[PDB]
Amino acid sequence: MPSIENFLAYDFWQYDVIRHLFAFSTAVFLAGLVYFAMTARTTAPNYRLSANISAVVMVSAALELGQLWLLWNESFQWAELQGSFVPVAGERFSNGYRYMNWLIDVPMLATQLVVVCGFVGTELRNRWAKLTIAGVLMILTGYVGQYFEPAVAGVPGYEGAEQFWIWGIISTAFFVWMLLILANAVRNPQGAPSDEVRSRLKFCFWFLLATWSIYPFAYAMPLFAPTADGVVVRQVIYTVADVSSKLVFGVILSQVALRRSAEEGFEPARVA
Ligand SMILES: CCCCCCCCCCCCCCCCCCCC
Ligand SMILES: CCCCCCCCCCCCCCCCCCCC
Repeated sequence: MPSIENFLAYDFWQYDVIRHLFAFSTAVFLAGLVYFAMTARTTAPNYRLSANISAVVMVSAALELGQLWLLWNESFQWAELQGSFVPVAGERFSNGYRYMNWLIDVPMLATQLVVVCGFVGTELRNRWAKLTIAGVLMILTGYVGQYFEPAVAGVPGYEGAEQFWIWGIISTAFFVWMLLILANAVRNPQGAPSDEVRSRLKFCFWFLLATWSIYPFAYAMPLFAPTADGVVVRQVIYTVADVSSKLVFGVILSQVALRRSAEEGFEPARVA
């Protein structure tokens, strides 16, 4: 299961930029941990779970991008005569590795939105269950599709390009199911939210839809049969997706949770 990244040589700048993307992302998610810990204390008990879920996603994402940093360093070797980083035999890098921790990220990011919508008990657990089923199936089917991206990129000797489309389209169907669950949640918030909260919950849904939509775009980059430069672009695309979907979304959602907390008379949330 080699990703397109494995079949290319990288000049120092290309290799070093991608290395810094993984490292910077890891650092930013760890820093996010501090923000969510602090915000949790100023959030009403009934919405505090959302800040706690953001912390879980920060740790998941730090290990995700940390593994990519390690695999990137291990999978390529400096060739002095070429003045490039070249693929090491037996050591394979794949974006595919990031799919494992999506099994945490995807259901949790979706569920925390449902929490701030004000769903509790069975109503929350029914939605969490459906988002987890849809999310796991989305990721597992997507994983099968990306397995064949070399054939899609026209890497000599590689077949099964049709699998990329078959499983890609299956995954997209599961994505749409998650979006419809979440659309229903933000349209039907619990309690008596202000018009401002109603509007901000809808903003959070569309922000999730926008940032999540970057992942199928990154999945599709092998269609563009990229050079080392195209791979730099792809890993920048993933970095924008990761930081925006996990940390920026988390911060925006935490601020809606603070507003709901304040509206419901939680003093520490009003003071903040
Ligand atoms: C106002 C509240 C007090 C401030 C709390 C800020 C503390 C920082 C956040 C706590 C997280 C620490 C847990 C460490 C585990 C990190 C996992 C490492 C993954 C590589
Ligand atoms: C190449 C490095 C990329 C770093 C990640 C870039 C992060 C992009 C942030 C996009 C979203 C910005 C905030 C959106 C506006 C939210 C304001 C509150 C609601 C109006």
